[PDB]
Amino acid sequence: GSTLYTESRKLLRSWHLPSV
Repeated sequence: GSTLYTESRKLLRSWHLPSV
């Protein structure tokens, strides 16, 4: 669910730290 999906995106996108 987006609600939780979006939150996860923030966390996930957090790791992606290195956009390299």
